[PDB]
Amino acid sequence: GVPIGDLVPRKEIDLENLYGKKIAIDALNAIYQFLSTIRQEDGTPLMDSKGRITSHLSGLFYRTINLMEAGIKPAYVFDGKPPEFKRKELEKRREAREEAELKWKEALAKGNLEEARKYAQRATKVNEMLIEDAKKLLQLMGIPIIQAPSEGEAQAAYMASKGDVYASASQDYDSLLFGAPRLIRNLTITGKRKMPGKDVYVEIKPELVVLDEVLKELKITREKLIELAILVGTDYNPGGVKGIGPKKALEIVRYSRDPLAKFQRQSDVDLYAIKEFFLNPPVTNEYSLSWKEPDEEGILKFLCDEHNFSEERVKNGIERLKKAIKAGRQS
Amino acid sequence: GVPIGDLVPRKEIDLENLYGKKIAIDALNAIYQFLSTIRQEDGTPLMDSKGRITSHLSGLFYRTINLMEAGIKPAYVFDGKPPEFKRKELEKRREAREEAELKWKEALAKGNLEEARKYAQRATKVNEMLIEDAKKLLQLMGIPIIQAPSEGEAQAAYMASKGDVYASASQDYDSLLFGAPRLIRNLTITGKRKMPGKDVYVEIKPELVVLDEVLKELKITREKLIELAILVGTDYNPGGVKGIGPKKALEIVRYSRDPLAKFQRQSDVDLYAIKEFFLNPPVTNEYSLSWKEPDEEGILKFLCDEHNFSEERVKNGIERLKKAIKAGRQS
Repeated sequence: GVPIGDLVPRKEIDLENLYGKKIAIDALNAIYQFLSTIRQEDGTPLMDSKGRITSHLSGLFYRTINLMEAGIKPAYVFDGKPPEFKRKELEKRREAREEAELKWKEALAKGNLEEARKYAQRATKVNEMLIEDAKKLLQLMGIPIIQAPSEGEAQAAYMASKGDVYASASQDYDSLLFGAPRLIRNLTITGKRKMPGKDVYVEIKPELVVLDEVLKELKITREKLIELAILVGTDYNPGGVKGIGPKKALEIVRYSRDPLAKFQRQSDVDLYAIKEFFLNPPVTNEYSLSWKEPDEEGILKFLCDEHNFSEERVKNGIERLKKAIKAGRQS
Repeated sequence: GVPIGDLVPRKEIDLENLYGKKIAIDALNAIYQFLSTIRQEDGTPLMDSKGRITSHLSGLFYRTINLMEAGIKPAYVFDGKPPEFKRKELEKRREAREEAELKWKEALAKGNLEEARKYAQRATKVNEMLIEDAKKLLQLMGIPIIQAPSEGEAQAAYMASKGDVYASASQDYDSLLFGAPRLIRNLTITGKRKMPGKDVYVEIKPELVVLDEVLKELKITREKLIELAILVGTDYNPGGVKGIGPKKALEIVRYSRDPLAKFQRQSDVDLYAIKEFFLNPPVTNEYSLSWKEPDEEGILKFLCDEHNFSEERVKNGIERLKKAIKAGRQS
């Protein structure tokens, strides 16, 4: 996402005023919030006996369930073929003999000394397998799992720009750029918000960002909110125009009609291409939200006979979501 | 340096419980936290009319007077030389044709982000500019300078064990490594909580981190605490031994007898040399701490005549300065 965090206004909330609300949750984010938070007391990410990591499974599973126990209903939006926003230069920047596979598979980094999500995200290291166990587990889990044409946050946004949910959920403010009315942050890591942290966002208690208040208290019109964010830098140009920061961009945008204009030559990717994208994102309208329930054996196999989850808790864990899915009254 | 924030426990005192207290502020970390928070409203860093930055001068100035209005009496330890064992001088990091470093100024500090810190907080031989303009301001305003053979926080640690100082101050934890019995954080930015965000390490009120309590809780003891930080990554070994992070490193430390040994292998840039240095630092002590009386107009000369400061704000500042200093100053 984009660093325009210090500029967008926020409210509070408790996981009581999400009672009964449909919420679109961008999965890869949710998966990277767990890869960080769900660790061993011995500081390392949960892994299954044969080595591979397991936290985005131990997360996704107990966390959508405790939400659903709170009464929220979630649907995870899945990325499509990511837009690939950079220059041409080699026609097909294909299989560029650089280190594939042994980048993040053995990504030293989740033993966290840094944030190499930024390794996966350049031209390779298909960690699509991480998402593959996640749509897979979500399906037995019962969960609505919307798939999207281009980037997850935008269909997560569109679903909100057409009454299907009350919000997008991600720790990123990229849905405000694709028009999300609401963006609620802190769902996958809401907790006992009290004395220390990872980096503690002290009220790790959900926050409600509203595109109305973000647009009135900083008086810019939505496609200028894109402009600012392009200049500061998006994941489609990871530094922005050399030297501008949130508030200087807040002006350049703010008054000068058509601000991208002055840069582009001042070196980067062709800044107009990206905007267009945040205005007009590729969006699927074909998705059904809830329909079916948890294949427990199918689950004890994937989580214990396959990933050595304790048979024990996930037996008495599917249970809690069965409490949760099957029981929303009728009406 | 020393990412071990989350382990090291800290009580939250009130600035008001520091009057009468001497505190050795490590100067280059205050230079960098001021060059961080002392922004012009538009975004850009406060600049003198010939383009050069002076956030470091405003902060260095008005903070140490606004520190004395509460009554603490501070002295600013300055760095001496390096050690620098890193990147292998011959090839990487010999200080020869240092690019006149544009991406410290332009792209980096204007640009809101201290990736830039690298090229002076982590090596005093590129933009020295800063600790020389501060050595002037500090001596003309009669606040003590303690030069010191190499590392500033080590010095500020010696000064606190040997009771000349209540405690070191800095945001980095490197003085606990170096022996400092007490550490006080957030001094250089003690401020208005209520304003959504600023920049900080934890959050805007002075907390006190005590080496007694950090060792008692971590059930290890200093030469171990030092082995910890070496695993995680201190500044002379910037990305530690890959894949081991504080919590792991705490155990590794706690269990074994010679942690460096295993990784002194590949992962080499001498894990034993950094050990000695956190135990045996070059500390000086020909220093004299007298808070004298300030160069009334001479001050007014360099900040106003020569650095384009305002008259009556500075004038008020020089007024405040004096009233505040004779009252702490004894013999």
